[PDB]
Amino acid sequence: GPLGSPRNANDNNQFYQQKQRQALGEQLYKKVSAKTSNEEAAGKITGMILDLPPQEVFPLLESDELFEQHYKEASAAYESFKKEQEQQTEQA
Repeated sequence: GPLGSPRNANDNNQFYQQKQRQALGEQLYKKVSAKTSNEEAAGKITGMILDLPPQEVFPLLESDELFEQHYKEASAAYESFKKEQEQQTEQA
């Protein structure tokens, strides 16, 4: 890394490894939908756990314990939102 590297970058672009950012980040979403492919379900909790930055979320989305806590509060909403989803019911 930038520790033992002779030539250092001029511009500090943190948005370099975008493929990695969405990579582990996607883990946040799939971790929720791990019980179902409910885009409205995991999308609900994902927004809650979306408080952790792209990379800062990686360490969380990879730890079961770290998820349970964060996904905990969001979980309770999981049922309510997935059950009382009277908003996703488009009328004619």
